[PDB]
Amino acid sequence: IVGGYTCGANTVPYQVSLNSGYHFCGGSLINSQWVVSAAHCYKSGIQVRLGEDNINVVEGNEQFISASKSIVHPSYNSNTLNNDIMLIKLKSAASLNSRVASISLPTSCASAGTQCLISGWGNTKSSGTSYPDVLKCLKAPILSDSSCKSAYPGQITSNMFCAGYLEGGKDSCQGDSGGPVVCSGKLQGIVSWGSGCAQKNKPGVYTKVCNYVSWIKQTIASN
Ligand SMILES: N[C@H]1CC[C@H](O)CC1
Ligand SMILES: [Ca+2]
Repeated sequence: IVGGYTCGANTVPYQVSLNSGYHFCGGSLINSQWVVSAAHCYKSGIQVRLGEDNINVVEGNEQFISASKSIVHPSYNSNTLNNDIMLIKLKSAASLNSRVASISLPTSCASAGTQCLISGWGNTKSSGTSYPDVLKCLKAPILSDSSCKSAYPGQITSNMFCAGYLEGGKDSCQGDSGGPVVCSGKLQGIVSWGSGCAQKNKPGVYTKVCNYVSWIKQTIASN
């Protein structure tokens, strides 16, 4: 997260870190056994880390649970990043509490102008490289489809939305991939892609989660 703030320990209780020897992606806990992340975060050997603040220190509220199964969206295209969504099932159910909690799926799509919370352990610099170890947060509005398409000609599908600031300076970045965009207590987005981070007229692009609720529910119900 570039131009954000320190969230505070366990204040984003649905935020997970995906770990394969190291943090490589964010995710969102949507029930005791399932995490939603980005399809481009797919790899084998995933351990889901819940209750994290400092990802380099065991602080006492963590639950480390290995993934039993990953399900990338059937229509995910890695070139265009269309349908950039995946589900990860935990080998055992997480113990839910105030610091480890699921986030609600949307019942309807959020509109341009809606304020959201974006979070993650990604790069905090737009030019250099500095990785924080505590969770960073950014409050950011959803942008109009028209401004999103104008920022990224030929690249924005019906399964994507822009959020952030056209002036630059505040954005998600490398390492935030797969993490949450939550608006009014609903998971509306997944950190997906962008051109650099926090660059003028290049806001972050996010997977439009409301399009996938039926797929998520049915997949969970049979897996
Ligand atoms: N704003 C996006 C966040 C994820 C990334 O890998 C590229 C920039
Ligand atoms: Ca920790």
